[PDB]
Amino acid sequence: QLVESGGGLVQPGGSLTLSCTASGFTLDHYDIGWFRQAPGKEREGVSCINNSDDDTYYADSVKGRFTIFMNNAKDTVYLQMNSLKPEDTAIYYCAEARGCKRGRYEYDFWGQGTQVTVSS
Repeated sequence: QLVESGGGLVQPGGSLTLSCTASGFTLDHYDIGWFRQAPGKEREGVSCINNSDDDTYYADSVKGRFTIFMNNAKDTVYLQMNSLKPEDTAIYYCAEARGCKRGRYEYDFWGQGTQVTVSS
């Protein structure tokens, strides 16, 4: 049971910080993935934090621009998005992604996600 926020309208080159929260409940016991679904495109994995092996994964398209992390609270998983591009325009969702396994499509999405729009 995860809840996304932090979306909005941003100019190309700009920055947003998304959040994924389970409200006091501690997420550091789970592996969490960020996903997005853009218009005309299929659902895609963006980033994943592996809390069992203390590791992080990124799609080739966002490498070096996006960072996934938690703070001390440990109840929220953040997605820092830098140098945003139009191709990043999408609804962003989080979900449990055990082991951040790269070849999986089906996840349990309980959130409404949060919309990110990148335009001039």
